[PDB]
Amino acid sequence: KIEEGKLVIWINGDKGYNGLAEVGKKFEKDTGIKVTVEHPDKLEEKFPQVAATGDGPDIIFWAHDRFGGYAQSGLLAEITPDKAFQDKLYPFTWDAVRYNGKLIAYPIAVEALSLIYNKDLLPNPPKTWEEIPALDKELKAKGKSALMFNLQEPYFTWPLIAADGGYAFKYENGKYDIKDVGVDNAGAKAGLTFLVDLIKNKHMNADTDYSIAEAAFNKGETAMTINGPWAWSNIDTSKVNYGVTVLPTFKGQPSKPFVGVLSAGINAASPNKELAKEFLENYLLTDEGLEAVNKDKPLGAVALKSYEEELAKDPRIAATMENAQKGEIMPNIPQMSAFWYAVRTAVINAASGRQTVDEALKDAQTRITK
Repeated sequence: KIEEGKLVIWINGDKGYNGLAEVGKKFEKDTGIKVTVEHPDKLEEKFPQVAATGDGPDIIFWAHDRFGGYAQSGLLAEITPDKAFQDKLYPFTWDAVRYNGKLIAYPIAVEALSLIYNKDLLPNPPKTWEEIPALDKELKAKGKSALMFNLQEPYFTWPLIAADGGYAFKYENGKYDIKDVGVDNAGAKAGLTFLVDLIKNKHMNADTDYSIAEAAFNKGETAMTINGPWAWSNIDTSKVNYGVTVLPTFKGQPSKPFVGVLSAGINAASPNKELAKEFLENYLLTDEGLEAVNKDKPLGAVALKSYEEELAKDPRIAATMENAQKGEIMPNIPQMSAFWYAVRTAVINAASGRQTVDEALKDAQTRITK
């Protein structure tokens, strides 16, 4: 068991693997090479294990952030799309699949948080974070609040914290400078301070989590929420007349949500790399390939410019892409684990009064660059 003359692909069960299996039938038609799609349990855990022994699938699909650790252990083949193929995708997407200068995967789909609002409570969404407090006082007059989102996890608060200058790790060449951390600058300080002021001025509760904000928006109790494409199906059900738009600016700067990129990487151990690259570049990364997959399960915004332009007729998808273009690609390096825990702590601490903003961030900065 170690491939040879066929293709085996691994993709999560929550994706359009039936559509991907259909691109595969088309490939098997003009080639005779059979493609096999599977969606094993915790495949992102299983991958590292089987690949380390020269086993596993030829190709694996997962968010880009996980690819950094895989690449580190030499589990992924270096890819070499030519200039021409490269120009078919949004430039920023190639930055997500670079591991110390080397291209280690093809970008497929893009995901980023967006501002979700209730069209019945709010005519036009606010363009600015600075105007939320005032809006909240007007909505409170009717027993409604302006905004509710998950305050517990930094993934959700980062857009605001980063807006005016924060960043996880300085990136400038397909490479991340791990001693250039941006959680303690004035930028991040301005952002967290604004957030803290929201909670103390009672425009927001420090204990709002994922579940609470979600139920609140879905019950029409709050005018806005911050969430991703995975949340749409729940709102639909709710029967709320919602819109998806660009996040608000802060100090005139765009909010900077982290961007996750659904990526396809080739097993360094596969004997079929040429077959993989041909399947990927000429079957899958085409309007017809993305379409067959999308038909099975939506991909959200896609990296292929041509198909994205078709998809963007859905204003929710257009907004997703817009936010993503203004966001921060999530670093694929191992030091990112330090960032999660540190920044998680800094925010809960500053929010609960347990520490000041200056203190909370100084500490987090310290634990990351430690």
